[PDB]
Amino acid sequence: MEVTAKLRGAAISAQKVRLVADEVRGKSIERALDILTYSNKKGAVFVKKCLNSAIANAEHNHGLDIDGLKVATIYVDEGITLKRILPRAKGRADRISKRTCHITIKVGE
RNA sequence: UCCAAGGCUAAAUACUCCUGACUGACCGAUAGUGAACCAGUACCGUGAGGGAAAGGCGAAAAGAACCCCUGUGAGGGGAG
Repeated sequence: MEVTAKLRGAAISAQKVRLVADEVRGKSIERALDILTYSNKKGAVFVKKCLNSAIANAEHNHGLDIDGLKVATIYVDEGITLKRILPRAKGRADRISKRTCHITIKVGE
């Protein structure tokens, strides 16, 4: 069976998190945790948090053997964007989008 | 045909800030008032003035006790 965890609302771009998600998609739980704990990217702490929560759900709610799990699916979607104003020169203003991301991870044997 | 250089005179006529009742081949949230919502507000302007956006869980809050991951965070998964 497939055990899910969701991390709706990470304060980071989905583009910046998809690079991290592409390197753990399909890996075993142990290898994925190694990649995430030694990544230099900020998206990896979010992905590691969501993955650890999914593994905890699989151990606790579903009673699965953690040693045989793997990151069966993972995808990052775009969340709600905060809109801000950045002043520029000559009295002009640009809109700034502070993007967020939703991280969905599904572990499975 | 009528008697200025004295004064008056209701009704039938005009209108709606409003009160009551009732109606609509009027609108239904970019519409209908600018304004269904804490709106002439926020915001802009020295000022006169200009002037927004923004409604809906469910029949009933019964609005998720408790457990788990997490930083007693967010967010989620079970349970209900």
